[PDB]
Amino acid sequence: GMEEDIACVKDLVSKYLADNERLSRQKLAFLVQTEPRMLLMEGLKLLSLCIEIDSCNANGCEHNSEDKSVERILHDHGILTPSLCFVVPDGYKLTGNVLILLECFVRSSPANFEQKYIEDFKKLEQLKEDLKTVNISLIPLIDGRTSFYNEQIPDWVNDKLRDTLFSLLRY
Repeated sequence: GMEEDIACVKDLVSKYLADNERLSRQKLAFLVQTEPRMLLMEGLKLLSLCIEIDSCNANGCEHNSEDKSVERILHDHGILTPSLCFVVPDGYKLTGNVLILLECFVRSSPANFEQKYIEDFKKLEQLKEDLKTVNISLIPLIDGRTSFYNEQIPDWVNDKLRDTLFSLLRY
């Protein structure tokens, strides 16, 4: 019933998720869930991951899979920093003293898109000023999207997945 619908949406994902090794852990995280809330959560994380991996691949950035702060990233490259505002980017790339940072987001309604853009922009611009004092040049990239569509699953499957996972909340 609920077991039947849960089995069905997993079946949907097994058929259609691209055969990409970088998705394997999170795909399995999704497939092992038996409760609707847990299933929803792991399904949204899978779609988020697909988007982040695409955005990083497009922009040549390392994907920030461990949610490292900027301070942590720089410290891992031997770079010490003053107190920075806390920022966890989706992707990064350090080349000498030039740091590229990438955020990506989804907002399907334009008013929200514009508000969130300003939100991410402000976080990133705070860093830029502060890194300048340690002669790190920040290159802030914002990849704002209007849907959850991505290269790892068909768009129609994407829609059906999200729809189903939220609905299951029926149980």
